[PDB]
Amino acid sequence: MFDPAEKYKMDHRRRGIALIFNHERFFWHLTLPERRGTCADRDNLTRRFSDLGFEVKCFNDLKAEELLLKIHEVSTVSHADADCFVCVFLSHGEGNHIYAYDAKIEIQTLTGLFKGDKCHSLVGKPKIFIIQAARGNQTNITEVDAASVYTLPAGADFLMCYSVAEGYYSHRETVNGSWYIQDLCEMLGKYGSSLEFTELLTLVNRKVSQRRVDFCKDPSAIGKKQVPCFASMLTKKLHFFPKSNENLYFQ
Amino acid sequence: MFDPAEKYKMDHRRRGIALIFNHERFFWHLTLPERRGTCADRDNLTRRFSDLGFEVKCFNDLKAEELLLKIHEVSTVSHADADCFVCVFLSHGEGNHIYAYDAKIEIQTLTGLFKGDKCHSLVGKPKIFIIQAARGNQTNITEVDAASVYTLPAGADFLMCYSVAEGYYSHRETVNGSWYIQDLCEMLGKYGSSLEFTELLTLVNRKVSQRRVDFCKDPSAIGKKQVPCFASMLTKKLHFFPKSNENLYFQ
Ligand SMILES: Oc1cc(F)ccc1CNc1ncccc1-c1ncccn1
Ligand SMILES: [Cl-]
Repeated sequence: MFDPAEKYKMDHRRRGIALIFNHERFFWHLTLPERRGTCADRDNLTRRFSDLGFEVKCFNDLKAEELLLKIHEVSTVSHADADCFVCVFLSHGEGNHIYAYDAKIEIQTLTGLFKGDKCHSLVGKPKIFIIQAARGNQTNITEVDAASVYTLPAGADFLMCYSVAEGYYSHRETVNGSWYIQDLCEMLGKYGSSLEFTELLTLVNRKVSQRRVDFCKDPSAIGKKQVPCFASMLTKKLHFFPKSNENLYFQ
Repeated sequence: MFDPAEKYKMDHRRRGIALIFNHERFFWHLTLPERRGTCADRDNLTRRFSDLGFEVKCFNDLKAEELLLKIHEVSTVSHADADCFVCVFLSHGEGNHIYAYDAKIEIQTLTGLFKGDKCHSLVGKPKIFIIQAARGNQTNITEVDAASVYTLPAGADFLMCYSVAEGYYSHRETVNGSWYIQDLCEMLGKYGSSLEFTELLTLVNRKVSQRRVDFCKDPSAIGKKQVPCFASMLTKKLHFFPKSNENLYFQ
């Protein structure tokens, strides 16, 4: 009875929650530069995930304590009537660490809260982490950062999506926002509601990798290409088809 | 002329090379156990990749010099008349290392040889690595290894495929071979010639993650689940549709 075109069950009452931790400025003593244009990324994401049925919850420049509280809160609430869970980090990072305002947090400890045992209402549901994070360098300019965050996998039914891979560079425009996020959001607009999600992330790889870096205004920025990637532990096709809401309570 | 359904051009004269480095025994002083059943994996892969058009080239228990010579030989030959490239490692590993007979080799230097820069004939063509490699723990017995090899990316148009992710366990049967290779090879047999390759890898993720580990002949092997993963830096849909070989030279 085995089906090679098996899809994730996406006919629950509500889509689910999409967390966005949005980090613009950092504690003085971390010496990490401003991320001017992250707020465009946050707004763009907030719109595209809204249009796909997500309850979007944005958080700006949380300290480590505040951030762990808010995520663990979400991890221990019930997602029984939800299709999936999405968690976005827009910040700096190093290795297996994302930066809150004041200190680094081990990514595995954030993903671990949503692993089958610890969050039962999400077992066998897709759990999607999108990570725009690289290393701080130390009107619309393009600022460029060296890939620093490891392209980590997680557990069954996770999809880890990374702006940039080892040996490549993450770009952010100070008004329009991150290359990766612009292209993710553009692909969500056009094909979010129809395409399989990894089919879509593959378009984002193309879009981003095709952005030319030969005739940059800054000479140093030349030849600093950006290739994103995703690490999939998904077990089925993932679609975000419009939800049948006609005469239904979805709040 | 952006196309959401764009597929890698797979209409070259030949499919390409599939390298299989198969490692059963190791130099005494490494203190690594034999990998009984890796020869089933090597024969199963040889058959499935043959049946998809690949010129399959197997190498057994090469030392680091021999292995580097053979992979450098293949990387500087012309693949201009080829759709793609497949390289498989069946060995032990640690971090970003795979084990040859006598020493560990950095995986970045192997994947580095086929990067657009260094292997022009393969630029914009899929380069596919498959890695059955865990920590050597030390009739048909099921031996279980701890995940050890990093699920790292490898640059534009690379697909890195891993038997097991951080904090899960890799299984090998001494006669039937590795769970991951069995399930991969089953899905290649049935759907290799029709399905997009990442859809296929998603079926392998389901098949392996569903294998029960609750009533094992070893008590200590109980609860040691296996979740594979793949890191995709591909920019298009990858298909291995049968090639039209009627009155055509494909050698
Ligand atoms: O992916 C994994 C698989 C495992 F079995 C165990 C641990 C990890 C996570 N580590 C990494 N993953 C991807 C790229 C680099 C690293 C990396 N690089 C250096 C140090 C630590 N991690
Ligand atoms: Cl064929």
